[PDB]
Amino acid sequence: GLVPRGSMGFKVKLEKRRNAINTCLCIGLDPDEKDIENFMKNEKENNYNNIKKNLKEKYINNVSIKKDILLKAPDNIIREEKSEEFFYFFNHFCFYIINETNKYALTFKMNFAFYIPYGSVGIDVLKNVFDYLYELNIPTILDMKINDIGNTVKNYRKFIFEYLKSDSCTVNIYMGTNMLKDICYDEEKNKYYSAFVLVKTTNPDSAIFQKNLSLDNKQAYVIMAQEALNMSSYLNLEQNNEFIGFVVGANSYDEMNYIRTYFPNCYILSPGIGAQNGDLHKTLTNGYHKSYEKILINIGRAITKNPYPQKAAQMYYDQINAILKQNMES
Amino acid sequence: SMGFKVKLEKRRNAINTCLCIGLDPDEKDIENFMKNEKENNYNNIKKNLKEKYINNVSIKKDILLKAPDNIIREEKSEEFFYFFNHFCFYIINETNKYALTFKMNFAFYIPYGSVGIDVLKNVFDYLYELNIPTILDMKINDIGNTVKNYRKFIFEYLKSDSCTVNIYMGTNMLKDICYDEEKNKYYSAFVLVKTTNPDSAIFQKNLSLDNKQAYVIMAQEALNMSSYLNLEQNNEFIGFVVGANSYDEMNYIRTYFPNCYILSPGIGAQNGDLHKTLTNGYHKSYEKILINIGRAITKNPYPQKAAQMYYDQINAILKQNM
Ligand SMILES: *c1cc(=O)[nH]c(=O)n1[C@@H]1O[C@H](COP(=O)(O)O)[C@@H](O)[C@H]1F
Ligand SMILES: *c1cc(=O)[nH]c(=O)n1[C@@H]1O[C@H](COP(=O)(O)O)[C@@H](O)[C@H]1F
Repeated sequence: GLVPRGSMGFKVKLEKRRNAINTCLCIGLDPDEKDIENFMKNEKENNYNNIKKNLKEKYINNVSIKKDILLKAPDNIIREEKSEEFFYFFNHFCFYIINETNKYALTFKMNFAFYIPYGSVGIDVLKNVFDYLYELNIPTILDMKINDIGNTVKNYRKFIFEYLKSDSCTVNIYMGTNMLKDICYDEEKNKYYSAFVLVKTTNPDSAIFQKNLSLDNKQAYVIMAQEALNMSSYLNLEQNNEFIGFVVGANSYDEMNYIRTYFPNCYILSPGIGAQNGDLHKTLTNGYHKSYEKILINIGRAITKNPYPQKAAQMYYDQINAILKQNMES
Repeated sequence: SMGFKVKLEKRRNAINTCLCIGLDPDEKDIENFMKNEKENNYNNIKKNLKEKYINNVSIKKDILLKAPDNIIREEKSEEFFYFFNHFCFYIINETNKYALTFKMNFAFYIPYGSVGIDVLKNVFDYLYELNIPTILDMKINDIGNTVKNYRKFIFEYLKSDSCTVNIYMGTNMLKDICYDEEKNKYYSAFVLVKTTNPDSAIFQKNLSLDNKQAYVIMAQEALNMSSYLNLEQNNEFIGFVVGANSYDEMNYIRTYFPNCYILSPGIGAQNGDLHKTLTNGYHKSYEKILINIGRAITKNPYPQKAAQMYYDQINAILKQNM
């Protein structure tokens, strides 16, 4: 009755992990230039304490790109591999956050935008991060808010689900839901994949289209949620242990309440806690489901920019779990 | 330092078209080029190697400069890189004299990992050297802090002139895409208004605000944000993606926003009507109606001739409209 790592649908992988660690913390890994630069500076000041810990972890030997470089001594990188120094410290920063925080994470979400601005080098890092998370068996989300015509988006499907072997991604369906047939499904291989579509976002002006536009007294975010679930049903996702879920911001309390009320069993991904100042108690309460994996609370910068990310993660894990307990003991 | 508005106008004066050539090479296109080049003694690669501009690409130039016979024996790990990059150079070399702009869709450059991003960088370098105005089509959207990374990638790293953006999340994101307050830099973008996919009506037309369809609302907000940012005073603009199969919308947008910049994909592979699109979207400054053609050029076995006939037809249609 046992399924091996990598050989099950995302719904099953999330449920198993949720049973294991009893939380809905989603850790965001969005390293910026200052993060990387700082990591390098700190490691140089402390004889690379964290990099040396990274290098003892067994699965570093199972990443795809430039292991030859990643496994070098840090002082050899600095002295002998100058053109690889950035790749090295960027990738080791990522492994460091993962190693420090993974025991608290239901899922990691990596936002593509942070991995592209230096050109190809960050995509090598991103591939290694995904290979590493696959080896640890931690559920993954690639946050890329993708959108195009079907013929174009199948390239993103290949990158996200074949190359990175991601469990899921985020999608903006404003163009249409028909794009989902080329993202959540591969007709050639007959494989199904999971996604979170944008419903209500955290940016301060998100109401401008998501709540102002309507059809017959239903606001755009409700229509968009319904259309996404209609497409999920058509594609048979949940019967293949995948899903289409919703991104609903952690500062959008009324919309979280409406979505959980009107779509009782939907999967919700909620960014906005920490750096963006959303209210965790209100968000988790309004979006609560007794299957906690259906209300992922994403926290990025408030963990990754803390000097002690393991402790920051534990603190959020504990805060979330205390609110989960309040709801279980309602 | 020209500004995209100025780049477009000056190039329009030199080549007298509004053809925008799409460069979206897929795996089959690359494999076909490789196969064909092998069978025809690398005729096009050899032509590529004679062009001056190749000497100015940033990434792995020495690889790109090697003879194909040598690449396949002594740099085999670089074989895909080499043929992918050379396909792009071949298309650009064969068609550039007919292009007001080139538009590269990011999705085609990512699915193999980092390797395609090096190709994409070299492509922007090559176009920059040819001083051809550029668009990165990536339909970006996120919160402000996140999209700054796309501003850097697109406008600092690639040095693109412009990009496409999806503002459904909100318009304020444009402040962190089309503007860099630190450096006092301004950049141009086209925002999604009416798209070519067959179910595009579902949100763009069927949603409304006080009896105006969503696409009109979105277009107006994009121009509102352009005004706020003072783009046009800095020789830049926010414009509209309007499908070349969306005649009513193109008609309405050109009527209601008389001086707007439109990018129109959908001719060729997606069936759109060239005469109707150019007519409904027409402006005397015809750089304001970019007609994008991707696959109908790149998947044509005779791409110079395909580009030539779109150039010629656009020019006949432009004269009809005056
Ligand atoms: C995406 C959608 C949205 O509505 N908000 C939002 O922030 N995003 C992305 O989510 C995370 C937030 O991380 P943080 O904890 O550091 O604020 C980023 O990846 C952002 F791009
Ligand atoms: C983007 C928006 C849109 O409405 N339609 C559309 O096709 N796109 C992108 O535009 C071009 C079309 O190229 P084609 O000439 O090969 O059809 C592609 O880059 C597509 F992604």
